[PDB]
Amino acid sequence: GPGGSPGGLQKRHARVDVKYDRRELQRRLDVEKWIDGRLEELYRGREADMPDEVNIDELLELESEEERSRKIQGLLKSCTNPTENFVQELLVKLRGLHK
Repeated sequence: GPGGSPGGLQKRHARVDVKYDRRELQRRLDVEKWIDGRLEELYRGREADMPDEVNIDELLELESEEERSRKIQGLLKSCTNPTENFVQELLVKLRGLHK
C-alpha cells in the first residue's frame, strides 16, 4: 500500500502495554498492575532505554526457577535498581503461569 507515515508496526522496544496474559485468573491481572506501579517506581527519572525484554517466559520458557532469577537480573542488568524485589513479588504473586 502507500507509505509516508509508518506507524502501527512496532512503535518501540523500551515500551509495551500487554506483557502477560492477564485473563481468567484475576491474579495475573494484578501482576500487570503491580508492574505499572513497581516499574514506574523502579526508575522515576531514569529511562536507560529500558531492558530489551520483561517476560522471562519469552527468553527462558523453561520449568526451573533458579534460571528464571538469572534471566531477570541479566534482563534488568542495564536498568539501575536490581530485580530482587521484582523476582520475589512476581514469583510470590504468581508462582506458576503455564506449568
